[PDB]
Amino acid sequence: GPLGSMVTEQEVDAIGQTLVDPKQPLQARFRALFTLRGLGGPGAIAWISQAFDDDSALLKHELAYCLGQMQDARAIPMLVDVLQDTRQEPMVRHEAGEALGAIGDPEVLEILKQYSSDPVIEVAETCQLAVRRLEWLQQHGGEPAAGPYLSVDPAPPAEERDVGRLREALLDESRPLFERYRAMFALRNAGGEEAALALAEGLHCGSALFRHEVGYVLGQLQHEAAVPQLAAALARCTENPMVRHECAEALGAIARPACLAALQAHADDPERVVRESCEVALDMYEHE
Ligand SMILES: [Fe+3]
Ligand SMILES: [Fe+3]
Ligand SMILES: [O-]
Repeated sequence: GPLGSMVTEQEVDAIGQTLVDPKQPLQARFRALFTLRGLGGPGAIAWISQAFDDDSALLKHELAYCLGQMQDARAIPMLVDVLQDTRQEPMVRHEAGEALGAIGDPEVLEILKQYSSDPVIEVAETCQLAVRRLEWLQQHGGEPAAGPYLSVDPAPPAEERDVGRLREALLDESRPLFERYRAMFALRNAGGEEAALALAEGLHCGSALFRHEVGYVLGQLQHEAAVPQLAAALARCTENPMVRHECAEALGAIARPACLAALQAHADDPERVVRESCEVALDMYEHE
């Protein structure tokens, strides 16, 4: 019928009002956000965009992640404003850069090349990878064939199928970051213990951005073999908060007993992004 489309706009607005309200608990705001991500459309994009001046760097970066995954060019202007705003935390600017790559519209290429030399290393590296992803999409005629995960990833998976050979490529500090990412995604897609353990060695590698991506794909894979390395990374008080957050969230996704102790122990960390990631990860441990 003709009313479903009116009712849906009513529901987007109700949900958006929850997301933008700083008095709602984080978990309720995340539930709103991920619902808007799925619903899509211009109303949803506008509500998501409104929350970019929240105090939570965790929430703000998830806004950007969602805009990227939605692959709707209507988001580009806001994502550009976030990437260029030097008062935004590195992880929020990184997530906006990445999201510009995820949308796959090559109108953003000049801005991404510009921010490829940003003085914030996480931002620079993100944009370098985003440019490589856009150049790959141009060369291959569009997105890679659908893989086992529904996410829009920052690189397409490597062709190499041998887990050992993939591990070597992952851990080789002399290879360009995009090629290492391709190996990372091919390991995730291979799945299983050997791949989980190869990935987990990436938590002891050089770039912060790289180590957070390893955390993310270990949370996607949900293999318990990664737990001790994830927990160890989370426990590093000198580690980049972006990496600690991603490892907390991965622990929440895996949801085994050894994950609980780690997440509980850092629920009161001094780093807000770490506390908040544990808060959401502990809820996930709940529902699993
Ligand atoms: Fe990120
Ligand atoms: Fe993140
Ligand atoms: O992130």
